[PDB]
Amino acid sequence: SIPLIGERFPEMEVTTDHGVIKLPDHYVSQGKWFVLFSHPADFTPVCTTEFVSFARRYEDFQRLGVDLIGLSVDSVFSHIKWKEWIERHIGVRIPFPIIADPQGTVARRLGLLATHTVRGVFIVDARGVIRTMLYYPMELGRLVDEILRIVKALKLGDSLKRAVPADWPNNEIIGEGLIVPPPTTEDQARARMESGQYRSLDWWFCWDTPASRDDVEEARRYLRRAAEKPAKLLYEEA
Amino acid sequence: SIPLIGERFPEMEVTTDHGVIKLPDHYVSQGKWFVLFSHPADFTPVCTTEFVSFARRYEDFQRLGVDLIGLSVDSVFSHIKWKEWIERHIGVRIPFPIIADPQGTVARRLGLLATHTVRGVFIVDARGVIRTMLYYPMELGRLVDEILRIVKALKLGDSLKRAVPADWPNNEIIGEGLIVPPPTTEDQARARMESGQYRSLDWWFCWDTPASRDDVEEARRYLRRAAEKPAKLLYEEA
Amino acid sequence: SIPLIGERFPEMEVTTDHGVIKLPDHYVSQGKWFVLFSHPADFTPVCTTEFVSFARRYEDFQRLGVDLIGLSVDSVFSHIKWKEWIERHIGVRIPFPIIADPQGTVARRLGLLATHTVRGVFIVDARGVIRTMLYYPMELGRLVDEILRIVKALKLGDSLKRAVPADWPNNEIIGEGLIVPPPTTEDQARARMESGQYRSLDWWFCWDTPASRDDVEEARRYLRRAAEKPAKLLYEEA
Amino acid sequence: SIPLIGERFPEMEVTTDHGVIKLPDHYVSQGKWFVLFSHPADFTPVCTTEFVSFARRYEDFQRLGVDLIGLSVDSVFSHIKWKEWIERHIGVRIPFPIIADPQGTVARRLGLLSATHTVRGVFIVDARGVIRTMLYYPMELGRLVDEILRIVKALKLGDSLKRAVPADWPNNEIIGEGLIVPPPTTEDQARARMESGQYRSLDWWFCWDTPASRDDVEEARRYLRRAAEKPAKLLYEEA
Amino acid sequence: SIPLIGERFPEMEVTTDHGVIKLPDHYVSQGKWFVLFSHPADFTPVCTTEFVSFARRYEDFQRLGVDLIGLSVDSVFSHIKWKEWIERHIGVRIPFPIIADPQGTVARRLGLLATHTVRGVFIVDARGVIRTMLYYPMELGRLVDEILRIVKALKLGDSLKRAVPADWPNNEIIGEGLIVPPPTTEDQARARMESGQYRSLDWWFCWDTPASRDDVEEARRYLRRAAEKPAKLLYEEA
Amino acid sequence: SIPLIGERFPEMEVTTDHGVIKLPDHYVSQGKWFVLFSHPADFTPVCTTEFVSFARRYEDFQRLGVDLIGLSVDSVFSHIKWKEWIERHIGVRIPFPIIADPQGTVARRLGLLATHTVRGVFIVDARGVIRTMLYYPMELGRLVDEILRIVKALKLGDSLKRAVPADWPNNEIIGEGLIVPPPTTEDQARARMESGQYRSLDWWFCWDTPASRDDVEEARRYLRRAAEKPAKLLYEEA
Amino acid sequence: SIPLIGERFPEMEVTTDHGVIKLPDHYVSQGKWFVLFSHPADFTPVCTTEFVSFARRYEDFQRLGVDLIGLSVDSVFSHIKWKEWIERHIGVRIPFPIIADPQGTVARRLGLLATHTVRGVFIVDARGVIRTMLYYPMELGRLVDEILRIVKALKLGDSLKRAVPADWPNNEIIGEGLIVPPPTTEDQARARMESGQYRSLDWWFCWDTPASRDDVEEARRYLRRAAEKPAKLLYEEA
Amino acid sequence: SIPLIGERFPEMEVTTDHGVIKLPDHYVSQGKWFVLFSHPADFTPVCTTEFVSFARRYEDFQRLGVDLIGLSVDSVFSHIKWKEWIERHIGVRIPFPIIADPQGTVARRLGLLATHTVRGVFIVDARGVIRTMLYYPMELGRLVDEILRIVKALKLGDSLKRAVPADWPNNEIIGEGLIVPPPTTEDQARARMESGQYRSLDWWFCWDTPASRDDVEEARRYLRRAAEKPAKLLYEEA
Repeated sequence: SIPLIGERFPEMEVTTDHGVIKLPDHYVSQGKWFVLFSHPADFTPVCTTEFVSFARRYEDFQRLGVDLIGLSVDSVFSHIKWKEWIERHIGVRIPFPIIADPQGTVARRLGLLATHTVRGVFIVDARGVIRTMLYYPMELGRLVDEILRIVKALKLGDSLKRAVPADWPNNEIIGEGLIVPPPTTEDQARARMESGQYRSLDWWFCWDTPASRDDVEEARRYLRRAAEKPAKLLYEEA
Repeated sequence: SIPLIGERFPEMEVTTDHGVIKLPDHYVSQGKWFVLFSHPADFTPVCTTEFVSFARRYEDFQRLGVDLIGLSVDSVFSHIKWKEWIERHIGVRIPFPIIADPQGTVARRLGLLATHTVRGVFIVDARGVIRTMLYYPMELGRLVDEILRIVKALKLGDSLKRAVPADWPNNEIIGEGLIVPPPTTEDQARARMESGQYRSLDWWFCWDTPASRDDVEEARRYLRRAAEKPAKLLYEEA
Repeated sequence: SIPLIGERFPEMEVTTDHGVIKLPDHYVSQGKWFVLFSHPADFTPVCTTEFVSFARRYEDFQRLGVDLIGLSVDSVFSHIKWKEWIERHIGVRIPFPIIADPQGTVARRLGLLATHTVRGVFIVDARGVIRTMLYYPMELGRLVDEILRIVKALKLGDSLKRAVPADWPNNEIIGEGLIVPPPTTEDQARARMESGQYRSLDWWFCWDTPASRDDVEEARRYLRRAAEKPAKLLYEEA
Repeated sequence: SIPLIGERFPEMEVTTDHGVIKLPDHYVSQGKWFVLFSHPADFTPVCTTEFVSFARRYEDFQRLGVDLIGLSVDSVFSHIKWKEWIERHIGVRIPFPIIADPQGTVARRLGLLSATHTVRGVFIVDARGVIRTMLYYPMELGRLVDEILRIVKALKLGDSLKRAVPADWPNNEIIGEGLIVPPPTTEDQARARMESGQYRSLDWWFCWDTPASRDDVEEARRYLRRAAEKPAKLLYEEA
Repeated sequence: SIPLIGERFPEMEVTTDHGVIKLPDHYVSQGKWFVLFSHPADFTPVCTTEFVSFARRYEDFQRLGVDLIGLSVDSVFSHIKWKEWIERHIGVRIPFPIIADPQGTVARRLGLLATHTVRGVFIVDARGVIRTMLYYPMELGRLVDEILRIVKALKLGDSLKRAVPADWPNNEIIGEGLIVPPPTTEDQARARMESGQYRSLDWWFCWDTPASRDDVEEARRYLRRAAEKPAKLLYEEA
Repeated sequence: SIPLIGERFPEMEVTTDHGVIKLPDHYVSQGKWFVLFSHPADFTPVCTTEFVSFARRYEDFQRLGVDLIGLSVDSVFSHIKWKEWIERHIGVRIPFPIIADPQGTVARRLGLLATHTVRGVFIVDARGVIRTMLYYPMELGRLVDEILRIVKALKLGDSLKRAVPADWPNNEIIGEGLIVPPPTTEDQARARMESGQYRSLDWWFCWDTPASRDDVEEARRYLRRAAEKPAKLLYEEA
Repeated sequence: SIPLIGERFPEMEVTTDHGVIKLPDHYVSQGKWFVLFSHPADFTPVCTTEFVSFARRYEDFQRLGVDLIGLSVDSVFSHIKWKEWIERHIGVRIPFPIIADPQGTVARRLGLLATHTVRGVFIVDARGVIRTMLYYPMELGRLVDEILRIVKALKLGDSLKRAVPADWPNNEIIGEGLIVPPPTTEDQARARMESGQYRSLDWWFCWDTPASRDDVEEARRYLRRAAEKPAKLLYEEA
Repeated sequence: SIPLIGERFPEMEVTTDHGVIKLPDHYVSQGKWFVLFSHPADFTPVCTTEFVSFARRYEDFQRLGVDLIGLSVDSVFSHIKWKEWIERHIGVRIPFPIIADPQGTVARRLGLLATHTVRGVFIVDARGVIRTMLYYPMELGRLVDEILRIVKALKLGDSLKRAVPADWPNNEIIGEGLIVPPPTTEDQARARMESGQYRSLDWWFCWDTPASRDDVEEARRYLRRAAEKPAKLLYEEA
């Protein structure tokens, strides 16, 4: 009963440790994308490593106009305590709201519901539309640099009217090139081939390179960060 | 209407360009994991770049015990023609089966169905259990290296009885450390804290470094490959 | 959809911070009464005062053959952290289990369930039968001594085969007297009056004083404790 | 299928031995609370004891602005004879109504109900007609009526002062007769509280002060003291 | 939804002030008829008169082998108090059981149910068969000697194999005569009319006078008693 | 599904040997009561004896403002032949209508219905409300003088605002006394005991003698007449 | 809702003024045809004229092995009175039974059922099969000699294996001839035509004259009787 | 579900071999009665003899104002060759329409429907009301002079306001007489008796002879034709 890609985020009122809000309206109203991310329970190690990782990438998400909101199946009092614990033992403050979903209404509405099954990432755009969902299970932490690549790429897609190849900006076939959406009629395929404006492998596989140098590099940065062993662990001085 | 993570893969007979087969059974009987990935239709570019990316990493999936299987809503005859085109135009041979799903029976059965919504990666273990799902939209290519990180961390987790923190093996808090599953009783938590046998931040956040440097370095190789600019694009050398 | 007094405690399996148990079986197969008490959420102040008051009366229940089990709509990880907080800050160990009931499954099943409606005390005897149920609002703490007085009285009425007057052992009409359950036939009602064996107000109001001086003193002890201001508040030396 | 705490008391027109009345309306209209209490049947000894016990605390109930209303599964004519019997044989006048529920309609509506033994249940309902507490003692166990007085005093104080009330109040082990500030539910609300410096505190979510007048506190403590004390002079002797 | 004449009296257990009994069984087992008579409520004046009326005629009923049983919407306790008061203030002991029907289950079952509508007399024969029902409203007391007349005429009918004319034993046409059930065939009718064993007005209207002078004087006694103003009223000698 | 005492008599059209009529309206229109009395079939002996009994008392009914109406399961043609036979052979003329109910539609609407079951007297007041029902089985003739007593008694309690005791006007407790309906409040009962206006046994048992001596003696003549052995049987007279 | 030609007569127990019988078995047992004819009510003049016409044709019906049975919506008692009347006033005894169908159960079951629609004649053969049905309205009496012609012609048909032309034995084309039932196949038609064994208008229209001269004149005799002005009206001789 | 007597003929549009007409409107519009007669199939001999007898009487029906209409389960094209064969081989033109009812749509609507069951005669009056229905089986030809007797009697009953005795105009009781519809109240019964305006056997059996001598002989003429052996058969003039 999980929403589909391309569907508006189910209309709902939710309670967070920052107050009551309506989703997706609260983000739509501010012209924001949001990433809603779900966890089975407070005071859990894997999820704690994700909150901290999202927290460290907070400016990267604001820079793209993206808000973060968590969801956990525990009361608003535990959420506050858990957050306090993180800032106190880890030294990292968690600035995003957490939905307090005891009773599991929000999870059930979202099709995530056990509780072990309450995982799940919704990437939602500024029009309220679910654009991507990832469901890593509770024993596997998210790779948060990929979420950042995803919204950065969806945003370049929307703005440049382009589809994005596997492993962009390091596609093995066309590199950092972006794909021109394919023709759907024969006159359109013909006009595109006579047009001679795009690099081509077939009438259904034209591309160009319209992303700017910074955008491409912003997107390699995310992946370099995923790829490098950190200098300095936080357990060292915590 | 998707299968939830944690559930068996739905029992089904399917027709592929390699022959007729039962899922999950055909991979279970081989003690093999499989990554099942879907596509809206043949002779589409974002999908082609994905097949090609999967095909290039194919020995990396063999090494891990993972068989690859495609799904497109188009006939066996299209699938074979689509493949030959890839071999002929890009010089990469696609070695894995694709399910011929015209009519969308398999897709509807998996909750994916439109056709634009026909996307999705099921990562399924050798007992035929769904361990992770990823839904990227048709306009965004998959990051195939993160599929590799995912199965490798998950097989790692299984054989070590450990959870895996965000961004592993480059987690900001514990690096390449792996998480001991949190105690669920008071006695069990007492005893953990008396044992002094793990590095600890609280009774619910213990860890250690039980993975071999082969394991850690193989998982970082994938993220690294993901982050590197290719030397020699396939469209040039095609 | 709550149980009625006089019915079996619903058959169910439940997770507590001491582990999985079957209710009412786990207590029944021991010859123990148990009191199950419910709470909206962890780290809430009224409920904490209740845990403490229960904890302070622990031996009193043991001596009456009564076990205490709590219920809160939060995860076992929260339970255990809330517990440690109490012992650390108030300096009382909470010796009893608390049902981890996120999703509110147990509460729904007992008709308690929004979330604040999760309050309520069940007093279940050693045959599994709900004997008494109290429903205090979350903004009002229970009178724990009244709970002791209920089981003492019930155990007495049960063993001696008598009903127990309002305010017993201090009833304004008959004091520490216990009522003979009234006759339901006219034969019986005449036999009882010609027998001249009870003090009497009418064939339907007959009583005697069958309880020992030790049982009566025990029950006044509960009520005196409820009545007196404690010398030494726990908040100071904390 | 009981009503739930926090739910409005079910609209119903009932017949009592003082006449026909609409609930919660009759009481709400006067800005009064009521305590509704329930009974399997007339001329039963356990119920007669609670009736008398309520009668004796009847002025304590009026000082708190609370009306008392009984329910029993018998006709009005029995309710009246029962009352006359109590007044005659025990020498205590029963001044509150008792709803006549022959046939069980009201009892079924409140979900109390060859049962009837199950017709018990005390609904403490406030002046906005909202159910605030319910208690289910079995037929074989009289209610501690002083504890009902305690609950209404405590609940009226919590409301007027905007406080939660601790276990065993006014004799809580941790904070005695202090009253709890409703906990904060946001991050800023929680920091702000702990910045004000203005409550005694054990954590952001456990704060309290002592705003109940000393008459409030001592009034709630007599209830308990009375409950605990041996009566000088029983009523059956006197008769 | 009342059982009809000729139908078996509904099987059921009821609680009386004489104890629990089974109907119609308890009476059938003994070869006794019964007269169930119902009332809206205890300590009501019409019913009180009717009870006293039945009690005074209790021997008459015993001599016909008819037990009596009352039904009222009030408790066993109330019933017993109502009976003591009748005995104390009217000086008449009420010797038969009254069904305690709190909740009105029994009355609901016999179609009597509000509560005013709980009126109604069932005349039940030794075979468990409802033979006559009368419905006086609560403001009108029954005429109890017509019930004696009723069972006495039915017992004579049963046993003489006869139907009983209006007003018997004082019918205007045939007096104390009794009706032969009419033939239902042309052969039966011809044969009868040739038998000349009966007095006759037509083939469908034959009778004789087979009841004893005792049986006829007994029935007349009940009507005479109905018609006579009692010398001495019970309110007087009270 | 027989109507209840207290309900407005079911609205209907029926056909009788005097023509078509609307019930209850035809009688409400004239401020008249009516007595409807049912019978299995025409040319039956017990029923004939009852038609005749009603016919000799017809003036008594007129005198009370009560009309009479039969119902029998047979056609209008048989009704009329049956009435002619009665007047010709018994020499008594039947003045009142009989409903033709072939099909048994009217009996069915009234719950009477086989056909042996088609017995039943409804006494319906002038506002169309069913006041009393009797169901004598088809082998026992009614006592028509009791039907007269009942309507005289009901009319007197209506006009005087009183209830009528058992056996009135020969009640054993209070003779021709009539009952003041019991008070329903503690207040109303206190005021009434105070007032000194009624003779009294308890607050719920109050009475006076407000019926005129004429009305008393009129009600007693019905019963006297039922008790009298007739001079002159009609079978001989014929 | 009426059964149709060729169906077994509905199985049923019915009460007649001759006693209780089972249809059709009662006639099947005797190898007898029956004619059942219905009437809306007793003491009605058209049906009286029909009963008299049947009665007069009784010996004629019996010689064909036809029993007669009536049905009227009235009681057995009315039926017997009605018949008494016919023999007394007309001088004709009615020998066949008549079903007492008060309530109209039997007629509703036959689809006849107002009551004015309770008309209709069923001709039922000795196997219990409805062979013919006639629905004359209440105001139009049957031509009973046509019923005699139908069962006669039907019986010759069955036994001679032969269809009967319109107006038999006076058909305008073939007179007293009978039709050989048509061949239903090409072969069977050629064969019938090659054999020259039948008079013939076409292969579908073959006929012979196999009926006896007594059989033909018996059928003409019923029609001669239908045509003839009676000598002696029965009301004159009445 | 066949329609019953006195119901309006079902409203419907039918195709015949004279064109598309609406029933019963086509005939109501002319103020004509119609006789509708059904046949299982074309080219069948009993039906052909019935057509021929209808066409011979066609002017007899016209003088009564009766139209004829046939029904058969075959096509217009087959009906037309059937009529042609009848004219050609029998020397008789068939003048009336035959409804082409292939599929058996009209037969089903009318309750006739196997296929052999499609048989049946509806006599329908100038108001479109069904007055008589006749159901002869496939192997038994209708007696058409009896259909004339029926309409003539029926049209006479309507005009003279009289019921028609059995066998009219040769009824054994009252001969050519017609019956006055019976009185249905006791007043009309007596009024009729005392008025002396009718010959009479009892109040319900009153008759006169209003039929004109020409009506009577017309009706006997039909019956005389039905009884006369034809000299000259139509098969021998072929």
